[PDB]
Amino acid sequence: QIITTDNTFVSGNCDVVIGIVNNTVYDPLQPELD
Amino acid sequence: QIITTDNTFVSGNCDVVIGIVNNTVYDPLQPELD
Ligand SMILES: *[C@@H]1O[C@H](CO)[C@@H](O)[C@H](O)[C@H]1NC(C)=O
Ligand SMILES: *[C@@H]1O[C@H](CO)[C@@H](O)[C@H](O)[C@H]1NC(C)=O
Repeated sequence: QIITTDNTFVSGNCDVVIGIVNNTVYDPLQPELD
Repeated sequence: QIITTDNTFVSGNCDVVIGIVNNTVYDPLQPELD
């Protein structure tokens, strides 16, 4: 699946996780631009 | 319940999916953006 807010949830800042990596997390609302 | 994008997930087109029937699916964002 494409990585977005739909299939992921946030928890804390990034320095507390060992082995964390970076990648885009698209928000479907942005293209809508309602 | 009324079929909406929140309670339904999607995977693939409805050609090879056996028995699929076409029905309206309403996105809650569109009425709010009207
Ligand atoms: C993710 O990006 C932040 C900010 O650009 C950076 O500080 C961090 O090192 C990056 N993490 C990885 C795993 O590349
Ligand atoms: C449902 O059953 C009928 C009667 O056995 C059959 O003609 C039809 O093809 C079946 N539909 C599916 C999608 O299997």
